[PDB]
Amino acid sequence: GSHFYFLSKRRRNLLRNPAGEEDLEGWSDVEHGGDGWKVEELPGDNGVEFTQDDSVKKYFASSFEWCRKAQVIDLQAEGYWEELLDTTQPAIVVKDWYSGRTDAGSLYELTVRLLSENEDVLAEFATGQVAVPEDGSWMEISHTFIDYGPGVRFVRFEHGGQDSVYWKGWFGARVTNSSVWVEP
Ligand SMILES: CC(=O)N[C@@H]1[C@@H](O)[C@H](O[C@@H]2O[C@H](CO)[C@@H](O)[C@H](O)[C@H]2NC(C)=O)[C@@H](CO)O[C@@H]1O
Repeated sequence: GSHFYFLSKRRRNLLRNPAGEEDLEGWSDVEHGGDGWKVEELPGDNGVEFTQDDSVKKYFASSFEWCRKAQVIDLQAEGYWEELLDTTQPAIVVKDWYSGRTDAGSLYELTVRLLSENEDVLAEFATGQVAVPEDGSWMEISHTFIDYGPGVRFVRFEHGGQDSVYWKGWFGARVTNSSVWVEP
């Protein structure tokens, strides 16, 4: 069938700037609720250690009203041709890491869609409003989209956070180490 090969050589995070090294570049539809997003260094203020990819240095901190950002991944531009997406329908894997501070609560949300050439929603993974753990530990969201049918051409990845105390500043969910990949 193989194939496996074409997908193994293309296999890479397809999100640009998953951690904040490039500030907010690569992110579109940025919604700066309250004092907006801010990139901060890894251990944050009343934040726990990220023990997991030592190579991740930073995270995006949300504020006192929803902060949302998104990325649309053009699968053809990343090397996946039409027939391969319509026919094989390879696994599209989507992860995010989020956390909260210890002196204040926060909420987190993620939605990811598989879209067609013309923005038709073929598939969707949604968490709804999530309570971020109060103790400050890091949480992994993971989803694998398979058997999604033909037509998938983009992945739209979107996440957000805000605080739960309505505080001037950056007390909302923190997000980092985001990824989407096509897996063999
Ligand atoms: C959005 C805004 O203007 N929020 C205010 C809060 O920030 C205030 O609460 C206070 O916020 C800070 C962090 O921003 C703390 O360091 C501080 O302890 C805190 N104070 C209190 C009494 O809770 C707020 C309170 O008066 O007023 C706005 O809600």
